[PDB]
Amino acid sequence: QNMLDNQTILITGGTGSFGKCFVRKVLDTTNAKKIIVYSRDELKQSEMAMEFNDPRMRFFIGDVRDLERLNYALEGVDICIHAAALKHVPIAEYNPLECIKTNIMGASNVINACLKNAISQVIALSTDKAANPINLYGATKLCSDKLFVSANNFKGSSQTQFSVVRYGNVVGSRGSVVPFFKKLVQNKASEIPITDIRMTRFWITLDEGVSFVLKSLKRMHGGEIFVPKIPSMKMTDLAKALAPNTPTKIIGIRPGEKLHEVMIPKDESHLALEFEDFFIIQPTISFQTPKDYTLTKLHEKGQKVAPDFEYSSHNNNQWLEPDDLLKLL
Amino acid sequence: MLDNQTILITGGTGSFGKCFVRKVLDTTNAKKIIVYSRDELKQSEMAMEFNDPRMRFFIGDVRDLERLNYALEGVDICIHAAALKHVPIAEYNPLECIKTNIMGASNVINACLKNAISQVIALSTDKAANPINLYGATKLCSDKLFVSANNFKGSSQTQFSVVRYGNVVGSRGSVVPFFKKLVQNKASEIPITDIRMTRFWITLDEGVSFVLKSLKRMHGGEIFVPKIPSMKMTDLAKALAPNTPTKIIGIRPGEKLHEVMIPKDESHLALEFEDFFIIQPTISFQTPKDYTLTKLHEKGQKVAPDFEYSSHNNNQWLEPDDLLKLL
Amino acid sequence: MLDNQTILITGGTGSFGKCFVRKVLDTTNAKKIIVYSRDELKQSEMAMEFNDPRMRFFIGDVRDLERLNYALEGVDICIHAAALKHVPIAEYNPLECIKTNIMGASNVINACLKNAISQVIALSTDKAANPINLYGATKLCSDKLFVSANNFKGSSQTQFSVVRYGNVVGSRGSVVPFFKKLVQNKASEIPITDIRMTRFWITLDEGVSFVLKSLKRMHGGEIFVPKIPSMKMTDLAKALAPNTPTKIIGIRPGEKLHEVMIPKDESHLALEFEDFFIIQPTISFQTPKDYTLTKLHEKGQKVAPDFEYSSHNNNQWLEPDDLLKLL
Amino acid sequence: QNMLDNQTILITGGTGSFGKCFVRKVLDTTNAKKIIVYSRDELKQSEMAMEFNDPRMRFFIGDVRDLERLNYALEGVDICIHAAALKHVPIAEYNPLECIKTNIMGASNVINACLKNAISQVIALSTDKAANPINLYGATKLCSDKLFVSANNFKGSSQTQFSVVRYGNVVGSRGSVVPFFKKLVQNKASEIPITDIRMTRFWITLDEGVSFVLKSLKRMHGGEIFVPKIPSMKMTDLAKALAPNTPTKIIGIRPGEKLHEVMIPKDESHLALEFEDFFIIQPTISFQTPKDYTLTKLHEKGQKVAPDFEYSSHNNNQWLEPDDLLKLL
Amino acid sequence: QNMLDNQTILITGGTGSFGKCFVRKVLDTTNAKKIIVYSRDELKQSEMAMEFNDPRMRFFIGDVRDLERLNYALEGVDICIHAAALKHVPIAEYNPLECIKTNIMGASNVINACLKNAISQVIALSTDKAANPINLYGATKLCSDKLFVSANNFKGSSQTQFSVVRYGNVVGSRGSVVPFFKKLVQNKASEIPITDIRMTRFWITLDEGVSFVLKSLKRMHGGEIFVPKIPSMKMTDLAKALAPNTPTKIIGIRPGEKLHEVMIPKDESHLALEFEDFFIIQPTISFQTPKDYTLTKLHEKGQKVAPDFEYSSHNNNQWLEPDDLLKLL
Amino acid sequence: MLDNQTILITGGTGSFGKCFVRKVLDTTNAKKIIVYSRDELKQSEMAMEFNDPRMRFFIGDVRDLERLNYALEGVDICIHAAALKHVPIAEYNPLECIKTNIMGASNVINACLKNAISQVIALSTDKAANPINLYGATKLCSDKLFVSANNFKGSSQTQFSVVRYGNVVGSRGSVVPFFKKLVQNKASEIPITDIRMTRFWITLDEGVSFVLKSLKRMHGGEIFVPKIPSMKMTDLAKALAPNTPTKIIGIRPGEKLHEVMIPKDESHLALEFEDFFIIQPTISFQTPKDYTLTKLHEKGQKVAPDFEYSSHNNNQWLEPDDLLKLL
Ligand SMILES: NC(=O)c1ccc[n+]([C@@H]2O[C@H](COP(=O)([O-])OP(=O)(O)OC[C@H]3O[C@@H](n4cnc5c(N)ncnc54)[C@H](OP(=O)(O)O)[C@@H]3O)[C@@H](O)[C@H]2O)c1
Repeated sequence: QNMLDNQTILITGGTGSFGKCFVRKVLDTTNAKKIIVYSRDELKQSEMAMEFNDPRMRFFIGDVRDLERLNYALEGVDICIHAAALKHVPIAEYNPLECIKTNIMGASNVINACLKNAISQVIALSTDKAANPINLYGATKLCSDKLFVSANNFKGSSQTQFSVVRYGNVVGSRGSVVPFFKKLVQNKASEIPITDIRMTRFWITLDEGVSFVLKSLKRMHGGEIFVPKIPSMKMTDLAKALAPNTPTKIIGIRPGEKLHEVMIPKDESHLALEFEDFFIIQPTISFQTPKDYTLTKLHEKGQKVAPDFEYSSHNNNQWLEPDDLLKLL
Repeated sequence: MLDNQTILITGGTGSFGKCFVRKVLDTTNAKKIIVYSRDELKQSEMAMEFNDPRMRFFIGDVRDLERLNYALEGVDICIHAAALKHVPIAEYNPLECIKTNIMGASNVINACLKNAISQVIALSTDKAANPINLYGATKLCSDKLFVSANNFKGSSQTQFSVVRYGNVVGSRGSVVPFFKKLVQNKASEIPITDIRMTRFWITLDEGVSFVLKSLKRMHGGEIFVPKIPSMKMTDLAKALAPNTPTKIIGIRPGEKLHEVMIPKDESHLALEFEDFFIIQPTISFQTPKDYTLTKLHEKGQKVAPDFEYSSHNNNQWLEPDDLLKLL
Repeated sequence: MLDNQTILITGGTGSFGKCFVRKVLDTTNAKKIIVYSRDELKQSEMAMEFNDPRMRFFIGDVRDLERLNYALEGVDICIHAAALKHVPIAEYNPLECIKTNIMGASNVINACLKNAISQVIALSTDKAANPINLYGATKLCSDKLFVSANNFKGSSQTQFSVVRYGNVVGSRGSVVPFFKKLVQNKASEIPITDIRMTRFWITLDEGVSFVLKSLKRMHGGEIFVPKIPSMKMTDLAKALAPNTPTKIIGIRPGEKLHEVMIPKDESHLALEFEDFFIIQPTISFQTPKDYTLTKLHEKGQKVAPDFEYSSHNNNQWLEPDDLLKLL
Repeated sequence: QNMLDNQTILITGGTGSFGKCFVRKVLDTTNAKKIIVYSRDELKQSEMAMEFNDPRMRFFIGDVRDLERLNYALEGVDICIHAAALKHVPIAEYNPLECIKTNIMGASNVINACLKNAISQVIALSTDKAANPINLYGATKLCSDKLFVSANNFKGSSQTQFSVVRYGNVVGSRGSVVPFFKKLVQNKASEIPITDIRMTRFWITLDEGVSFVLKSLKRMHGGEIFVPKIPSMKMTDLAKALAPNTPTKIIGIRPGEKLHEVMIPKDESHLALEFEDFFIIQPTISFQTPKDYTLTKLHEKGQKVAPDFEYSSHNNNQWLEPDDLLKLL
Repeated sequence: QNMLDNQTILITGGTGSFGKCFVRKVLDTTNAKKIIVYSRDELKQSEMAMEFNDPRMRFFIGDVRDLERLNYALEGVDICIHAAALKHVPIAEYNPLECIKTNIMGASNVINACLKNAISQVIALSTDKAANPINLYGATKLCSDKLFVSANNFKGSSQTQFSVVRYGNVVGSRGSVVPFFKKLVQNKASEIPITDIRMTRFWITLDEGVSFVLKSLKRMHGGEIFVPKIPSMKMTDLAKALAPNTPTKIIGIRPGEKLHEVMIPKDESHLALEFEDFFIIQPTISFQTPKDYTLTKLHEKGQKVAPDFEYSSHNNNQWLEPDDLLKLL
Repeated sequence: MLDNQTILITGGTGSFGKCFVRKVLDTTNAKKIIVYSRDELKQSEMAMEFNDPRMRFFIGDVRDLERLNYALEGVDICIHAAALKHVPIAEYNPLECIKTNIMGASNVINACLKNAISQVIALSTDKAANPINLYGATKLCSDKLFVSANNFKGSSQTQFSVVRYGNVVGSRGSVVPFFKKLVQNKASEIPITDIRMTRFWITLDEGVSFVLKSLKRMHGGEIFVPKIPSMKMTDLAKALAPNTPTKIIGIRPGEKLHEVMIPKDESHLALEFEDFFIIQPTISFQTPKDYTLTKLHEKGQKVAPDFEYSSHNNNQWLEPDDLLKLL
């Protein structure tokens, strides 16, 4: 109970959606000694510092592309949550090397810095877009995930543990559908923009993911890809609940966009382990000091899966009717 | 076409490289063919076996931007075949694969723009479509960089394209070859990872050929995919081993049962031709291109909504006897 | 002037950037306006609010020389407004401010010379005159690099100048704005660091305007300083808060009571004009320039020996009522 | 008494004016175990090695712009005196990036290397030109000073202490006024070069600064800017003492040159602390482990100053008539 | 006896001639805990892994030009054998910077990484071509040798020992004379290619050098250049034994090629120490913690040499008639 | 020749540098002479002693590729004399010597090709022939890089050559000078490392002269070696000290008894001329050159099979009296 007290925590990209929520959640429910925000923008950092005004907060201006900076930033840290990233899919397609340096090289430097300072546990934030990806963004994340899982071999001094938490779309996420679908029904417009008519997506909220990351910390062994069992949803209904009775047009599919987001690839189901509310995709490689992922640090037992499993926002065992959506801003 | 043209090929000492060089020397009027790779052993041996004035050997690494800037001086066409492709080794040495495949792509691109190369073609892999293993992910990033490189318009308009296809028959240290050592060593059985395991098949010479056709029709920005046949590994074993039992083992670190060539989610960007496909860019260039009409004036048509080129839902297959014919 | 010209502005998503872009789109025939900054969030939002074909968004960092070399290809004019300007945060993250403000200046300069840009203007600050805080020191180094860059004469003669002025009224997260939240939140008092605290005032639009005039008259090597009015913070509080007491607090980490625009020690290098000043270079270029006569044929005269443009010994002031008028 | 015995000392730019004098002063008056000279030029190093021929001397060829080199050079060092620099003001104006890489980046690498090797104390040499500067040289030094003072936060392992010692013009300093004013009155020339007629400067000697640095070591807490109370002087008299009865011309003010050098800025007087023979400008930032700069390591008590103080070679409470000057070569 | 058990060994360029042989020799005759192969090519690594299939083998894909990679690769290593190199003389002449980055910079990074991880002993492979060299290859190796010998000064934490083993031509070495002279007499060709008629070379076999390296490990103090007393041979006879009765032509001298390879330079004989079967060329510099190279770690006593000595494949006290050659493939 | 030409010399503040600059200013119509070195002290002093408009001083390090790219803009000829030459100090600081001598060579070369310099001459040393000490080894690598640089043929054909010769009489801090302090300080004896110690001798002015002739005759790829006399150190001591005993000490860290100029193993690549030698490249360039005929139409002949230019088997010697004449 409370396996995070007196710990110093560093979170890259702490000024973002997840970052701000996660930090709030840690200051409010744990006796963590210190929380360090690591990000580049001075504007967002000065405002987040006023927004929080907490003595246990520390802010480091820095780029994850900068190995030397991370080395100093992680000095004394026990836990690192890595959320820094360039996630705008269509912008990543026009600015590929940018997305690559931040997400892939960024992951490398963070891993490097965490080993040098002997951090204890590291959780990297992945995305559903990183499974059987088609867009660059998702490919960088897949590479990112691979680096973090692979980092569990290096048994130098202390044994830093690296795990990955993968989930998708976050409701109302700044710049997402909800925010725009809230400016449509609102600012009179008799036509709701729609890409496809079969378009669906996994949906989870900021707080759910945050809470999920914390629980993942409490049970990780290191090497896991944690996937939460979340409900699917068709964009048609997100345009009915968040849009009473208004017509809809069609602008076709956007760049490197899927119709359905995979969560647990059919090609890797033989590695997945089911649990009551989450999954564990085991390493596709073998470590020197292997672990049994069937028994979390929280004794939660895991079951294997059908050799033809494919967790997708398409064949999910649960959905969310319109009215449910409205039950959240 | 290539007469009086200087061509540089990274990874020139590899399986594709040697076949490509051999084919260029014999069928074009290329003035100079440059091999750019790291091994002095392979290059001296490739120099002895290719004793031709048209060759020139450069020792260099694609991870070295300065070296490439220098090697690409005066080059008209660049074929990028340098890579780390061993999937398992890539899972264990992930950063090495990333440095070579992704940063290497970026450097090659940089050096080509600076030296004002006319055309560039990077070799992709079917493992880059909806990838699940690291190697494939790095190639997908590579392909993306190359397609994206076409938004530059400084000195001369450098064109970048990608040629994607799967496993090459007999390929230096692959299934078929080392499999023959099996049915040749009296082996009481043949190793088979799975029964429903299928794969696309193309010969080393066909790929080289396809790369050369792609050069003749490219506008810059395409991912050329050749129409090739699939094949169940069930029959590949019962080809090199007509009479031998199979040791149904398991799946390797990052293998898939079926390799994708053109994803369903990208189908809409596809265009069918008689012999191949073109997956259109996902981005809009400062200057539009009409990929429905090649430089060879070939017309291509869109594909059905939920189309997909997989090694399992393919209509062209290669049975036992059909194999031998190659090697 | 700017018709059919390509303009690139670093830090294009900032307060100055957006105003400058808006002003360029509306008043010139610029063919293409390029925003170069790091945040995808701000750029996508700035793209939605500026839905114009003349725009182009590049994700990049000024600390990245390779990225700039690429972004500046084909650019005619470069406005450098990228920076880390939060003084306190600069005192705590000194190396970050140095990397962005100084190394960033050096890279921008390098990329401009290589791409043969015609004119470049970097935004300085009054905190760079006789500086006492790190941020200001980095800008002074920046300004020096830019002025010095004019000794190059390779391909095309690239001109580098500097535009220096102080605090911008209402500026995203500054005194005035957040101060209104005060007199708006019934606050029983207004935070005042000191009583004799004065500062120069200029509007976001005036600065943008001044930058554009500077482009029209620059020879390359000047530090253009606009004639703007000072203002006691005593009256700024008694403007947004006609009836509210002041919480006379203390001085922030690296604040000064009065900001200098033109130092006394540099007075001799100054030249007065009707609307502004030009602080002449401190070095002699391979090719002399006569800064007493702009490209707009405006004549400027020297100033008195021990002259000095301070926010305290200024003859132009902005009283309470005078403020509101802006925001 | 003698809080420097058995210590290994490294001094960057040890082949310079201060360097050579400081090294002499340390070999002669302390039982320091070893003194390492860190600089680039082989000529000056081979000659300094013959000039000293001391077994406790070590010479490392290296550039302060080279982080890897410093890392190895500082291995085993207890104290680092940082005197390497590009100080020629007019040359720094024509070669700005050069001055920036050596003085600013140089300071960074030295700080980095000192932390990695867990040095105990570090003293950086500043200049009066770094206060309310106008020339690039002075701006780089101001940046340099800022980095060294800011380095006292990092409480990793050991607590390396970083302080700055700032003073100005050194009499007869190679290439200074004295050396030229000694070639004038000498090599017949009926005209002494003069910039301004109100020109003044703070004056101190090599030995005084050196001794001042050593004493600063004995009392520093880390984070201080030590300023010695030194006498001012008008260039007119330096042209009378060092020049009997000879006329004088005027070549105006040189590049980025001041008429008067500030030592303690009016804008920062509220941070200064007076002592019997020196001042302490406290950090403009707050550290995690704050110190009371009113009581040196040598118990010397400090007094605050008038909120309108401005220590300048203009309003100094002491000057140096011609005859005094002659009392020194 | 067996001063190598339970040790973790890393060998750069382990996929080469020496590498493969050395690894075989270590797995077969020592209780070394682990052997790490460090090299770039995935092809040669996957095949060497099948060729050995030993659990005590580890393979790291990496470049010696990459300092960060070596740092991680040497983590936990006790002994490093450095055999990675670009040795093709004529290719090094056309690709000089390539040879320089691999051999010289490569040596530096390996030394750097070995110090950071506190390895115990390091042996670098040199060549006879590095003594009084004329070709670039040999010059890089000379530089390489110099770095490794010079690395014995740094007395940071543990005292890593660096020695160099220098010998020349290896019989039948892939791509050497034997392999081609085996394709001549073989594949009918009435003319054997010959450069000069006085051409001679030192000859040793793969196994001899390997064994020599291991024994060098057992007796090194650190700082030595070990040279084995090996037999000379004239290329004329290598063309009689490996070529019964066939004529011979002359293609003159190839690029940067010598007629005779020096082993122990006349200019350095005063540093050499003779032993029953090997020599020791002492450091041309003095270390802080000097050693007596006259008494190996194996008590083997060494004798000085004549101040006019010149060990060359020209004045050797032993040769190898044709028939002897045939006694080896 | 050099009229209206811009010349840049690295290590321009050194013994060779100053003499070379002085000689260029006085005997050519060079439009601009650029000194590129690191010390501000030496450069300001060299500026005061050389108060000439034709000079220009750049502070820079040869280890800095970016700095060189900039300094070499607009340069026609480059003389590379920057180096770390103190043999003992090189043995103790091996990586520093390597960075300056080898990487420095590579950067100078890179910057020259990019800025399209016409001719480049790097100063080598006799310690680079069959070297035994680190300094010499680094120079041999340097020479190799320079000779090899001639295989480039991008924009303009840049020519790279090498000038090699030994110890310079009186040289700032060498044998002769500091030796005079001896016979001047009444010293009861003179330090002599060995009795059979010989060395080549050339004056500072002769070397400079030889470099200028080399520029006039070079094709690019040569190592010019001047015919200079040897000298026993036995007589050099009995010159500055007619009446003084010798303290027969020992050999320094990396000394040789006799310095080689042209190795026996390279003899075959040599060519004799009236006043000098040319050691031909060891590699074949994309475009052959006939080094038997200079640009000054001088004819050179091969040398005897086992020829070798050593300071011991030389036929030209400098006796006691012969020395004084210089210094
Ligand atoms: N050749 C002789 O007869 C001989 C005689 C005496 C001494 N030696 C010395 O002994 C050493 C080994 O010689 P060898 O005969 O075993 O030659 P080899 O068969 O060419 O082995 C060299 C190995 O080094 C690896 N390598 C090359 N560049 C590398 C780099 N940049 N980073 C990491 N690994 C690299 C190569 O593996 P990858 O291609 O997979 O990178 C190659 O397998 C050499 O240093 C040589 O100087 C050789």
